[PDB]
Amino acid sequence: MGHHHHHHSHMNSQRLIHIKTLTTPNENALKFLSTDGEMLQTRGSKSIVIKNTDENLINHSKLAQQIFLQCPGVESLMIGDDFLTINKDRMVHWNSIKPEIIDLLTKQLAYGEDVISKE
Repeated sequence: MGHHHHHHSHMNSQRLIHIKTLTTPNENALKFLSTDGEMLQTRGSKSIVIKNTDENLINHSKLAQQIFLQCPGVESLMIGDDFLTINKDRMVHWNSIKPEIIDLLTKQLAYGEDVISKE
């Protein structure tokens, strides 16, 4: 008996985290996957769909609050392990949505290693 296992966070000299975004066969959904240093949600969790109507889920994720605030066209999110699937209305284009969300993802991964204080 003696739980002594521990893990420490990253104190780096790299103030930017490269964020990947892959195109899907879907028309209003786009996949943003973290590939550089940090990731959104720890592996072994579920893909949580955060809706603009389901405010309790938004309140859990400061990132979600920033996405719905700065990108008003976003209908819902899906928080995967490594990725985040942004769903928007077809009137609003990714020209405005993507660069803002790349920035917000880099900020979030600089504050905390997990996107959401786990449910």
